[PDB]
Amino acid sequence: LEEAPWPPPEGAFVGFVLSRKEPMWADLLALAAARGGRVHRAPEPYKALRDLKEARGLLAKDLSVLALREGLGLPPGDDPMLLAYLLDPSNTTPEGVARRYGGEWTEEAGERAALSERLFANLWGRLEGEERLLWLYREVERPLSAVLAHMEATGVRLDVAYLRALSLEVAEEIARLEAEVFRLAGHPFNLNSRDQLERVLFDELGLPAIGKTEKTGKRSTSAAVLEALREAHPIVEKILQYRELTKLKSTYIDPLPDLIHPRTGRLHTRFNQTATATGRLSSSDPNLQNIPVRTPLGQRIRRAFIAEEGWLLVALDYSQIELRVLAHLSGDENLIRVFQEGRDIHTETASWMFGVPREAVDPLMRRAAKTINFGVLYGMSAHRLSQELAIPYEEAQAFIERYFQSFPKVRAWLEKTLEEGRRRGYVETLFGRRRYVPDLEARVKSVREAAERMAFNMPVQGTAADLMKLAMVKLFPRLEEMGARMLLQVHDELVLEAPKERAEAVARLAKEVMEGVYPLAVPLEVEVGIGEDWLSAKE
DNA sequence: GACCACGGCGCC
DNA sequence: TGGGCGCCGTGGTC
Ligand SMILES: [Mg+2]
Repeated sequence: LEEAPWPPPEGAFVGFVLSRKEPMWADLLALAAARGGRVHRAPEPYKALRDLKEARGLLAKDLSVLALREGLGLPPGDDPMLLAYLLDPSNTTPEGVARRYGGEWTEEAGERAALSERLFANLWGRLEGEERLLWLYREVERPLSAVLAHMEATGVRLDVAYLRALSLEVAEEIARLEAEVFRLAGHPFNLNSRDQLERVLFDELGLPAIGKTEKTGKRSTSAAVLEALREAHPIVEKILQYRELTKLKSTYIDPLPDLIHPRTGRLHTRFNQTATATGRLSSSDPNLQNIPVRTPLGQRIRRAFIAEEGWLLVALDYSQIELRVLAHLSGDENLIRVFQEGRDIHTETASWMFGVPREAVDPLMRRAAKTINFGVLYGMSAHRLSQELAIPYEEAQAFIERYFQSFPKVRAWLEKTLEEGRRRGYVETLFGRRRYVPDLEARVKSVREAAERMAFNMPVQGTAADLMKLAMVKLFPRLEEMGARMLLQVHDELVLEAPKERAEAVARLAKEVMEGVYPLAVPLEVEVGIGEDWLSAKE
C-alpha cells in the first residue's frame, strides 16, 4: 500500500469520513482515493473535493450529496454496495458487505478507499453471467444513485410558522384529553407509558385483556385492542384520540421545523438505496415517506409541505400498481381484462366473486373485494378477513376460495413462486431482482408460512419498486432540461416541484413517462394533481 | 451524553 | 398466520 501525494489518477476509488452519517449535515473530515495498490490521502478534504470527476466507492451518493450542498456537481458512479445489494438485498451496510466479501470497514479514509477497490473487484466478477442483475445495475441502480443525490440536496420546502402554530393548538387539545382521562382514572399517571396504562386499564379499571405483546408477554394496549374496547368504556376513545395527537405532535409537528437547513431553508431526507429486502427505497433522517394523510390533523401537517414561491407541487400517484403487477405476472386473463377495460378493480372483483348481474347494488361487497384484493398480496388469512368484515371464520374462507375461482392463475402463480423459491432458494422480480428466503423449507409451520408471505409479496412489491425506480431514472433528465425538480418518492408516488408557468406541462410529461415506463399486459394508470401544498396537490 | 429492546404507529 | 419500512417515548444500561 504505497502512499502517493494527493492528486489521484483518474477513475480512482474514493474513501471518506464524515462527522455524522447525514451528508447534508456532515463535515468532510477526510478524503482518499485508490487505484492499483496506491493510497492517495487528501491533505485538505473540501479543497481535495474539487479534483474528482465523479464519486466512485462505498456510499458514492453520500459524497455526491455533500458535494452538491457545497455547490460542486460531482455525480456518483460505481458503488460496491449497489452490486452487493443486487446479489443479496440482505447486504445493507458496508460493515456487513466488507465482513462478507473480504475486507474490514474502518473509520479511516484510505482503508475505506482500499476497501472499495478490493470489494468492487471481488463483486463485479461475482456478477459474472448475471445478465439480469447487470442490466438492473446499469440501467436502474447506478443512474438512480445520481437522481437520489440531486433529490436529497434539493430538499422540500416547509412552512415552519404554520407548524409552530399547530404545535400550540395540538398542545392544548392534548392537555384537555389528558385531564379527561385522569379524572376517569381517578388519578393522574403518565399516559405515554404503556406499562402504566396497562395497569390502569386492566387491573385498576375492570377491563378485558384481548391480546399480549410478542417479546415480553404483557397485556397489549395497541390500537386494535383499544378499538375493540371502544364500547366497553369512555376512557378508551380518549386514549385513542390522545395517541393520534401525541404521535403526530412528537413525530412530525415538533421535530420537523427544527430540521430546516440554514443554507437552504429546506428539509433534506436521505433516500437509502440498499436498505430493504424488496428493492424499495426507504427514507431517513427524517423520513418523509410516512408524512400523515388519513386524519384531519394529519392532513393539516401535510399542508406544511409547500413549493418555493413562484412554483407549484406536482404529485403523481400510481393507481393500484401492485394489483396490475400481479395481473401482469400471473397472466390471469380474467384479471388483466379488468384493467384493460379501464374498470374499477374492486367493483368488478366483487361482481365476479358473487357474480352479481352486471355491476349493481354492492355497497358492502365493495369493501369485501377491496379487502381480499390486497389481502392476497400480504397473505391475509381467513380469520383476519373474518375480523375485518363482521362475518365469521367459515364464510370468509369461502370468500377466499371464491376469489380463486374468479382468478385461477393468481393461485397458480402463487404456488409456482413458492415452489421455485424452495428450488432455487430465492424468489425474483420481473427484472430478476432476487431475495433469498431460506425458511421456505423450515420445519415449523408458523415460520414457514411467515416465509411464504414474504416470498410471494416480494415479486410484486419489488416489481412495483423496479418500475418506479426506472421511471425516476427516465423522468429526471426530462425535468432538468425543463428546470423542474424531483423532490420525493413515496414508493408508488412522486412529488415534483415546477415553476407556475410550466407546471401543467410538467404534469403531462411526468404522468406519461410513468404510465409508459415499461408497458405490461395491463396499462399503468397515474393520477396527477397540482398545488401550492402537498395536501392541495391532491395526492 | 450514546445507545438499547420494546411496544406502538405513521406511511406505501 | 398482513408485505415493506423508520421513529416515537419509556424504561433501562453504560
Ligand atoms: Mg397514493
